[PDB]
Amino acid sequence: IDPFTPQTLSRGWGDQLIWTQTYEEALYKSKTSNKPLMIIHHLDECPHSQALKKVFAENKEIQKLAEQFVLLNLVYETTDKHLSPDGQYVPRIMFVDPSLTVRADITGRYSNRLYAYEPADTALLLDNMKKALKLLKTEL
Amino acid sequence: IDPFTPQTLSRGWGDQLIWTQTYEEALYKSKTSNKPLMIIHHLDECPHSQALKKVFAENKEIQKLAEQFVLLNLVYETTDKHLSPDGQYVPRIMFVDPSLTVRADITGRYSNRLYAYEPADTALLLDNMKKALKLLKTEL
Repeated sequence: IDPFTPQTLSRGWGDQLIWTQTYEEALYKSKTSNKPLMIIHHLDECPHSQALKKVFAENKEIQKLAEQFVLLNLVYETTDKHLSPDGQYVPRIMFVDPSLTVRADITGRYSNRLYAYEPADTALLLDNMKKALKLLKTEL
Repeated sequence: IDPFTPQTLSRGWGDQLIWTQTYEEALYKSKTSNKPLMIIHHLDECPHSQALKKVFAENKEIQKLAEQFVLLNLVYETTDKHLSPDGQYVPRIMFVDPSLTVRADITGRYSNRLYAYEPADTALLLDNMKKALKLLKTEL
């Protein structure tokens, strides 16, 4: 019944983390865990990214989630217009329901905020992620 | 034809590495690259492993391969007597062909040395690994 050894054997799944590449791979690594998949599709050609990357270093919350989840880096035409409708821009913090389904339509409280990726919007960014990895239904 | 940017973008695959678990997963991650699979099955209950673990820290060669390949940690009955015949002991540095086949029968020059895992046998250990990740045939 009850567990044992109050100390996580493996210490930390993403104890180190890695530079993942290609969507599928990202999907599989998560698939093996049968858990929600988080993948921040980003690039650097657009100073825009450099914006989030700023507070990103201080927003320990972001990391905590970026390190314990999946990561993707794609700066070349590949995301077929079938994988994401308006997801044509850069800031594309996408998520995938347990079934490995890219539920990009996953919003939060103020769906009107997660549109203007402000240098300090980490609030919604974090809530969303924190919300994406949180189920709400199972039997109902 | 020729490549580009003399600086590997990813700057490293297992740049950070991770504490993998369960055979399958090991095969999974390896298969994603369709390359030879290296998995050092070990435990710590037996002071034996502690031996290799000694020079292991200095034998940069071992690491170099342990970091750029697969890793497995199993200290509980699981390796069915079908996965490895005499592989019942501890020092079980197993390998898997690109087809994800656990070719445990992979020996080296002195097949009589890799039997007595000496505190300094790293010589064969390294040669073997270095040899396991090296093909010899394709068309013939």
